[PDB]
Amino acid sequence: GSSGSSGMAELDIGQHCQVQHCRQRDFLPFVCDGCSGIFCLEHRSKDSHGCSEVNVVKERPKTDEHKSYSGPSSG
Ligand SMILES: [Zn+2]
Ligand SMILES: [Zn+2]
Repeated sequence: GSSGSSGMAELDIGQHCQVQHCRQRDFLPFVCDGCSGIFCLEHRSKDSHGCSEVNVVKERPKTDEHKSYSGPSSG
């Protein structure tokens, strides 16, 4: 007997500031641009938590890439 069924996915993941000493609550979610850690606004910055900065390998030579940019106007 095959009737079939379905549902929905409604659930808050809820994130917290990886930082310990912090112990904050009711803050805005901000993913650190270093260790990919969601920290509060006060700990959103790297220096704020002395980010290890291990994800982004030190200044290293990359491959030949392309880009695009230009100015709005001149006086
Ligand atoms: Zn925090
Ligand atoms: Zn970090």
